[PDB]
Amino acid sequence: QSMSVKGRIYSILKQIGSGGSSKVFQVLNEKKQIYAIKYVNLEEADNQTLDSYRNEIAYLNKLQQHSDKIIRLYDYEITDQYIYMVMECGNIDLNSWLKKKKSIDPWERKSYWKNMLEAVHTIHQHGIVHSDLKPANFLIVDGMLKLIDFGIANQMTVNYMPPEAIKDMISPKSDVWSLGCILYYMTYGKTPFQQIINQISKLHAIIDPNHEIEFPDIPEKDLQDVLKCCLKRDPKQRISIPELLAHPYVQIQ
Ligand SMILES: CN(C)C(=O)c1ccc(Nc2cc3c(cn2)cc(-c2cnco2)n3C(=O)OC(C)(C)C)c(Cl)c1
Repeated sequence: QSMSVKGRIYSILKQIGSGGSSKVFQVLNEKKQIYAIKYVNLEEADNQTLDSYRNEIAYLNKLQQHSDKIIRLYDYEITDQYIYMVMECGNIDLNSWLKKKKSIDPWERKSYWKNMLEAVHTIHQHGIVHSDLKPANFLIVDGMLKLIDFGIANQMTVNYMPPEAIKDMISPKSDVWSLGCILYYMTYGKTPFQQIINQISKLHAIIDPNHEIEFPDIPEKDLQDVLKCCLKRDPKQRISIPELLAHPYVQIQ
């Protein structure tokens, strides 16, 4: 099986994953270099959906020059029938990696955490709030974490959902909470509310101040401060990304 993107021929090795409308493959160019190709069928796509797809591609393209913590998009082919996106190949998504890895190295965690802040910080600088941050969004590329999507594409788990989202029934700070849950998972092996199976009661716990989130004593006092600061229910009281970037946990070994 083979495909053509802007004149260049790509041999398919395997399908990495498949969404609703789209499919991602592990491919090879004529010089036997590896890439990931996102193929999106546009036959059933409506105007709003087409525009949201065009918008994420635009941002992914502009944000290339601003941060290397954003997945590389080398080429793309857009017609009325499909989209082909030529990207760099990552080893594994952070979610699938965390499911396999029971115990995480404190150095790896610090490194991945700084990467996530850099990627999320970049999208904020451009006025984008992902609003749906998850481990899955992040890709391990040569021991570096890279942000895969910006949330704009999505809508074509609730364990990472901020309280202000459920209470409103969203700002840079909504992403802070979600990142804080990713780090809480990377620290305690569980998300702050994983323990609640009933999805109704879970949402109640996320918005309830009487529900005190546990922060068991860990040898990294700075990491525990990061977690307490990120998981503040009041967005006004919650720490910011530029602040998190100067925190001793990020900046000191
Ligand atoms: C069990 N899983 C799936 C793995 O072990 C595994 C995960 C990721 C991989 N690499 C990869 C995935 C990629 C990209 C580059 N490289 C680019 C994207 C992408 C899609 N929209 C924007 O960007 N993308 C993506 O959506 O991937 C999934 C579907 C896994 C999130 C590989 Cl080879 C294996």
